[PDB]
Amino acid sequence: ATVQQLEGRWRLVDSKGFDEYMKELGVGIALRKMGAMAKPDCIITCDGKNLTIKTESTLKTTQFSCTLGEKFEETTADGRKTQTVCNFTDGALVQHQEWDGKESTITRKLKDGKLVVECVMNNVTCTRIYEKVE
Ligand SMILES: O=C(O)c1c(N2CCCCC2)nc2ccc(Cl)cc2c1-c1ccccc1
Ligand SMILES: O=C(O)c1c(N2CCCCC2)nc2ccc(Cl)cc2c1-c1ccccc1
Repeated sequence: ATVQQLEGRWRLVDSKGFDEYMKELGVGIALRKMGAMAKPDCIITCDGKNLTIKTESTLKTTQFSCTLGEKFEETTADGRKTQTVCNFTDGALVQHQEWDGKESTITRKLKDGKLVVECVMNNVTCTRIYEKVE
C-alpha cells in the first residue's frame, strides 16, 4: 500500500456518525445542516511528500496542503485552526489535529477499491465511504 494509491477524485456514497462527530466538535447548527446533506467529492493528490486534500461540493469547498510528517496550521471546514500532522503509516493516511487541548484523528484508507474515511474525537466516531469517480 502506498499514499499514491489514495490519489484521485472520490465521491461520497455513505456516511454514518458525521452529525454526532460534528456535535462533539461543537459545530453550530448552520454548519451541521450543511454537512448532513452535502455529498462532496474528495480530491487527493500527492507529489512525493506533498499532499493536498480538496473537498468539493456546491454547498462548501475546502482545501489544505502539507508536507507529510510536518506540523502545520490547518483551517478546518468549521473554522478551527488546528496544529495538524499527516503521515502515511501502516497502509493509511493518518491525520491528527490538535487545538485548544483537544485532539481528533482522521484516517483515509483504500478498502475493496473504496476510500474509507474515519474520524474520531473523544470516542465519538464517523465513517464515510467514497467511490472512485472520473
Ligand atoms: O467531508 C469533509 O471533508 C468534512 C469533514 N471531514 C470529513 C472527512 C474527514 C475529515 C473531516 N469535516 C467537516 C467538519 C465540519 C463541517 Cl461544517 C464540514 C466538514 C466536512 C465537509 C463536508 C461537506 C463539504 C465540505 C466539508
Ligand atoms: O429546513 C431546515 O431544517 C434547515 C434549517 N433550519 C434550522 C432549524 C429549524 C428548521 C430549519 N437550517 C438550515 C441551515 C443550513 C442549511 Cl445548508 C440547511 C438548513 C435547513 C434545511 C434546508 C433544506 C433541506 C434540509 C434542511
